[PDB]
Amino acid sequence: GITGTWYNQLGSTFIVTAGADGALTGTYESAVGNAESRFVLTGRYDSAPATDGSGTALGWTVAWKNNYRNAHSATTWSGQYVGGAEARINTQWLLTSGTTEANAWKSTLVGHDTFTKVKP
Amino acid sequence: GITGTWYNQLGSTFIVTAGADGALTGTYESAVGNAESRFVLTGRYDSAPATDGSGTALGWTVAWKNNYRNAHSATTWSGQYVGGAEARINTQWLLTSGTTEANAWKSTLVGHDTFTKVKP
Amino acid sequence: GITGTWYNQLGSTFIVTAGADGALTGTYESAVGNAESRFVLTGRYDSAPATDGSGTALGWTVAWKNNYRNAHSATTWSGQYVGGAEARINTQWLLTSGTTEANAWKSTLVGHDTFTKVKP
Amino acid sequence: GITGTWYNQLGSTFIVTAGADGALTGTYESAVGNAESRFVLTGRYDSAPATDGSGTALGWTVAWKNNYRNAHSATTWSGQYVGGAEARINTQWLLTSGTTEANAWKSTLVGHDTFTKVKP
Ligand SMILES: [Cl-]
Ligand SMILES: [Cl-]
Ligand SMILES: [Cl-]
Ligand SMILES: [Cl-]
Repeated sequence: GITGTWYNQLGSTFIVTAGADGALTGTYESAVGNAESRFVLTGRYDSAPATDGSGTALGWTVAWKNNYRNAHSATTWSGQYVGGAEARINTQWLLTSGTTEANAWKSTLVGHDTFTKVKP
Repeated sequence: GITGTWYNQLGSTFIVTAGADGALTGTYESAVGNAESRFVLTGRYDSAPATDGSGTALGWTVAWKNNYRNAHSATTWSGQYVGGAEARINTQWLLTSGTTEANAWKSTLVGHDTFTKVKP
Repeated sequence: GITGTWYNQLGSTFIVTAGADGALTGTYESAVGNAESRFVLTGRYDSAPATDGSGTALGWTVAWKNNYRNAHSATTWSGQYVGGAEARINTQWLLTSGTTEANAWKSTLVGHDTFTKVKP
Repeated sequence: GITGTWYNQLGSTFIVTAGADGALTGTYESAVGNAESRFVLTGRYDSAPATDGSGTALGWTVAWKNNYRNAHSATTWSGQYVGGAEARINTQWLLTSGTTEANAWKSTLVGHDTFTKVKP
């Protein structure tokens, strides 16, 4: 249920393959339709989730370096997949930039993204 | 500078290899000296960081499933590596458990870890 | 624009007064229509926000103790008010429980709430 | 045990009064010894905590507006007080700036502070 394409509510999209034993691998495109905005992502998921209706825990990282861009930063998304009609991956994220020590206190942004199988 | 073993301040340790083009791969052991507490981790880092003194952005995920344990949960660490004498990886983390929809609001813990090359 | 009643998307509601010089005071009801679920809240807001279209920064705390309940915990909401038609207070929150030292690492939940002037 | 002066590990300090029924009121000084860096804070704490060794949950907000400064932003600290020799208030914080809608995704920084009764 995880393998495939997902869209957040703001114009990003990623493509992921969920390996049989817990690997996540794919590509994150921060601006739909812009190939210069595609970055590697890698992560993990629970490959034997509960069968009681609960979601499937997962996480992934994108370091914002590709051939076109280096933001000197990385985002991690932590969340759960919820299957069915209206499947979704509900996440909260942390975006850390490399900083000097004086600026470390402002290194890390927090937010949330809801991913769906259809565009907003 | 990232490749190798790191210890948080509370008794965990991980081992990571930083690939030339941004891959992080390794193992996270949640309780030092307990092999049943070793889990796969995967992530990304900025493989061309700034040279102005700033840290190197990175992130990784551990899904808490191995042959001995399934917590139906995953932690992502987001942070930066700071090299030199007293090298450290300073992070903030998100731990999401798979939940029912009614319990989703309590799915995700937040915290921080400081990793060093020597044990606390 | 802040003074008044707000509803999150999940069944809570609060009532706030925004004082002229930055005070927030009011009541948070975690379950709409249940008076046993009303708790004091107090906080602050920027009483001279930018006039360029940007939101108004604010935050508040509820300690989850009233005459009916003590969860030994407190939530802080940090966010911004955005006025107009479809006014909203967009927030992220931290819920810390009192814990033993051994359990401190799991003391704090994170999430988000969007408040509107009309019920979901 | 909460009433009094506390210092984070980076050069801030605040002064708080813990009211008998859960109020926190005081002043936060972001740069020790600089009176232009003093801002109102208000919050809540659990005024009947557990007696089993667990910490006392609390939170507070500072909106970063005073007579000298307006950063158009507010920080909330969520945490717990732990008494005894080496008393501490262990916190995680969210700092939200007022932003345009386009920039909302980058509105909120996250971090942590440990407060002690003695300066670092
Ligand atoms: Cl796999
Ligand atoms: Cl690589
Ligand atoms: Cl006021
Ligand atoms: Cl009081």
